[PDB]
Amino acid sequence: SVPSQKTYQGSYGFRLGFLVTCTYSPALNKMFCQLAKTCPVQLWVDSTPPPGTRVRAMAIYKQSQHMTEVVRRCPHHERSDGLAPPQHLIRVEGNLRVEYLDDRNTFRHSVVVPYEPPEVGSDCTTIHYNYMCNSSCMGGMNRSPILTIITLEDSSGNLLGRNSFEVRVCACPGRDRRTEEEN
Ligand SMILES: [Zn+2]
Repeated sequence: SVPSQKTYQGSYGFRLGFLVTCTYSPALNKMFCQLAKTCPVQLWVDSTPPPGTRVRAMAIYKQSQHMTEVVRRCPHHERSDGLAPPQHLIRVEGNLRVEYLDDRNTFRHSVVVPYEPPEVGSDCTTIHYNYMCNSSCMGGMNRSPILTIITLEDSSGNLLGRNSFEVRVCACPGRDRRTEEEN
């Protein structure tokens, strides 16, 4: 095998930040968002990564007992913006250089964009992700949670940094965040 979820700040001090259609809980390190809606994820670095640095997002199941299962869209939702393959859970909006990738070995999907430094007047780089299936399509009986793993990689695909966060795609993110935080 499964992709590692191990936090790895690496040489460049790679960290994530987060800002309802999308709400994040630091307490739970969990994003709550609606299907297909904008999910802004911030990339923070302490120094600039090398030229050709790329940013990959992939979903895995959080529970060890389900980690070998590939996270994909349910049969209903699978059966597109013109760019994303229909099976891919995670899309990127507002980027002209998106790559949708299927691992030849593990069959796992991922979505990659070039690393861009922050825009003038900003301190971080923001990527807008969209999740294209609900957690209720995704986790059968006991509602199986997923993680998004964000990796900073060099141009050859070598690991430069890694962070992750749990995600719940749901109709009412504010309500679910509240409930899970109370629990
Ligand atoms: Zn679905």
